[PDB]
Amino acid sequence: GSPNYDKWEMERTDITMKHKLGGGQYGEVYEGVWKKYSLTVAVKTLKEDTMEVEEFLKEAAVMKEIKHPNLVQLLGVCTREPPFYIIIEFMTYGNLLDYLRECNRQEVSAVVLLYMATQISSAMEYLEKKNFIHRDLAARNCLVGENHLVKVADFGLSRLMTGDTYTAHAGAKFPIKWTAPESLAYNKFSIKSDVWAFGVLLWEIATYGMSPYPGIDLSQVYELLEKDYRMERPEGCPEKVYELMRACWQWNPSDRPSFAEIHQAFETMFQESSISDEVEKELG
Ligand SMILES: Cc1ccc(C(=O)Nc2ccc(CN3CCN(CCO)CC3)c(C(F)(F)F)c2)cc1C#Cc1cnc(C(N)=O)n1C
Repeated sequence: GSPNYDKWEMERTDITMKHKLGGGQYGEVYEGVWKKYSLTVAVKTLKEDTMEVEEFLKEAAVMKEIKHPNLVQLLGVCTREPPFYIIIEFMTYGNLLDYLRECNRQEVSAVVLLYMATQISSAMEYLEKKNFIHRDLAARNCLVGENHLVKVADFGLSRLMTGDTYTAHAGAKFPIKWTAPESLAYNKFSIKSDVWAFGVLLWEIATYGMSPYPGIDLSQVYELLEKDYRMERPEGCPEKVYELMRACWQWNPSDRPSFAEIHQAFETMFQESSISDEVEKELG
């Protein structure tokens, strides 16, 4: 309506900033409130101060293109002057890994685990359709809201998480146990390497958040996969889910299913499971 208008830019002072979320392990992300709309939000900030600026602007540019119920949805940014903000709606229960690790398993039952897998595969089919590559798909990068809503996110954690999730590899930091063989060896990433990660993410969901490849040194992971060793089916994981899991972990990326195929398979399984569940609960 005026020369300097940008439909994504918000006024920083519209937001009340509160506490840092995730103890620093998720970088500079704060809880906030968009006062005018009575909406609790999460806010990522750069905070002045030279040097990370390009990747912050790239993240904002990417998020302006992503609109899907199971992917985080940009509400606004402040990128005219520092501190920069990227703002999305707050998701009540935080990241999926800690959610699985702290949940009430009578509440988060097999049918809910399938619902969450289904939602994640929906988000990935959307990204695949748009030709985007996630590059770090894992439970720690998924978010949980009310009624077991899941949204895929990305917190650029390689630089931020401490401990052994990420370790030095090809000069950067890789989550070795989520990383496709072609990505570890040849540094090639694609939607098929995301598919491989999705398989590991399915194993996280099935085990309620166990760390992958239990008791195996990160240094032996590539050699094992090369011999065709794969993680075993976790207790209680249905056979059909383990089969999809195994397809995601085919050595040759072109041999992995597409997210369109995966999502179709989950929707089927979830609908099957939902029926069987309404029936069994309808006893009493
Ligand atoms: C404030 C905030 C800002 C940004 C994001 C965010 O997820 N950014 C993002 C950036 C890029 C991409 C896609 N690319 C990945 C890299 N790729 C590299 C290139 O291969 C390109 C494709 C995606 C994706 F994956 F979802 F689409 C998300 C999350 C939050 C949050 C939050 C929040 C909500 N509730 C809570 C809570 N309770 O504590 N918190 C913490």
